[PDB]
Amino acid sequence: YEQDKTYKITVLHTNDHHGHFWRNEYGEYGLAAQKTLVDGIRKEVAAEGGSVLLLSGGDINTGVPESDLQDAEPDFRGMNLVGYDAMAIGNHEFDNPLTVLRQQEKWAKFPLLSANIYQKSTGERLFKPWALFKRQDLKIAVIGLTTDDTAKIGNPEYFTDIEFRKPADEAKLVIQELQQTEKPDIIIAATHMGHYDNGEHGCNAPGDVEMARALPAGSLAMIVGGHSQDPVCMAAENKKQVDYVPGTPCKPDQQNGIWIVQAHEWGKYVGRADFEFRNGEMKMVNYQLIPVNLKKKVTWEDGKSERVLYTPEIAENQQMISLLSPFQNKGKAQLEVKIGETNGRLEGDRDKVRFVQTNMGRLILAAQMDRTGADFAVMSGGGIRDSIEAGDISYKNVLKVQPFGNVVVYADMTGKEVIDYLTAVAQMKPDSGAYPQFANVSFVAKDGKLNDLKIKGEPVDPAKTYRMATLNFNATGGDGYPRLDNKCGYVNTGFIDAEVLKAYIQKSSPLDVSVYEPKGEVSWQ
Ligand code: NI
Repeated sequence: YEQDKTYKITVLHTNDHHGHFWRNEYGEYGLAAQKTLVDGIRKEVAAEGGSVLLLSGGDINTGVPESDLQDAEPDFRGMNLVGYDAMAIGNHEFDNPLTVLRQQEKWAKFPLLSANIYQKSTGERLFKPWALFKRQDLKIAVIGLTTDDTAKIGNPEYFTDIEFRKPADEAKLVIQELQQTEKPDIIIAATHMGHYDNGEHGCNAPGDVEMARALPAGSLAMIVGGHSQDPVCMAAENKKQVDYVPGTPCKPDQQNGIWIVQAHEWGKYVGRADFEFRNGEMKMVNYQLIPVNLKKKVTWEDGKSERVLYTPEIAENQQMISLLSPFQNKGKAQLEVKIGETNGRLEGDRDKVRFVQTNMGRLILAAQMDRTGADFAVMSGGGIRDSIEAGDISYKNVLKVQPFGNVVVYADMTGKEVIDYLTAVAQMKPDSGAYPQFANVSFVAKDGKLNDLKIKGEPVDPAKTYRMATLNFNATGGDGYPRLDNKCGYVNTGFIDAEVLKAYIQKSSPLDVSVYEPKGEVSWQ
């Protein structure tokens, strides 16, 4: 570069897009409004003498039926039209086989990066570790890293020949290789690892904060993150704002001289970090998280309910809407295709599910345990929102039963944590949404205490390990359920309730409802 010259560099970022190429049902986000916003930024940045780099923290895949059924094709193409420069590979990039991910890499006109994922049989990288960019006459390297929780938490049959090495250790190596060979002026990491306040990752793999603290000071200008699905806007040193409000000031984290940023999920925001580079040094001069037509739900004095924009409305780019519409249309048609059949009614009438054990509870929970490899499972009966009629089943029928996009989760727990949890959960009452549906659970409750507690037909052993499935809602205290998210053994899978029930029905069909029919395994009084 030229000594004593100030370069202007604007870094844009998103992450955890999870199939949200289309806006949602209240008119928020979507890539069309993203495109309008980012196109306008590029012109402004250029008018002021600067350059743009646009990066993703990954997890493009998995979260919306119309995207998932088309292997995220609309998403990746849309990202081309927005103009992404690079992306980190996310754990949900491994939800589908490598055949599909390699096809995504060819759909994408930008690299999908990860330095830390190796083939076990050869010791070679499966992906490109970094990409180099020219902006002005600066050389900018972007390294990609992926959480090493991927393979403890994803389909084991996919990871026979795939190893996830510690990312922080990989970053130290790549930074040293880069600094000894290509010699970039600036290095940024796009990662998929997560932001934990003060590096308190608990039982998750270490994330961005721990990494930045482990690296040499200032060796990265910044980390563009993901996976935890947070707006990184600090309330105070080492503490994110809880309930960040769109359109407000957002101070990103800085740890050991390294900025750490994240833009939540689902294209809700485009993050914008403006930097000035002079004589080797990067200075952050402005940061903002820019809402993409995010709205707040309000009920005013008169019971008129609306969603109100936090910031001025961004118009949908028409060229992105032409690109995306045929996928949206094909996805909506794919929802009506038969995915299974049942030989009797699956019962999800509001009363039945809030009062007694139904065959819909058993079907949903089998689906959740099949997905997480769990031993047993519970949810709120008021999570079940409809029945499926005896006969053919479409994804659309399943979306009626599970329409609100909750996330399936699991927890590993001692037989004794099992006993303490099911105990307080069996205190929940009928005529109420909190009423527990259970699977692979048998007991007789009397006096708020459990007698003949059986997971899958065997008594519980207090020093045994058991895997429970449930929903994110129940796991974070919802329905006054005992919190599981601050426990060791907890894992948020990112898989959506309707997708999990649909997949389970597709592979189990045709269904024989008698295997799902409750035979009095749980009872009270
Ligand atoms: Ni993730």
